Amino acid sequence: TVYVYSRVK
Repeated sequence: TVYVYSRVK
């Protein structure tokens, strides 16, 4: 996903 991959940051 998008938001799921942005949470890492």
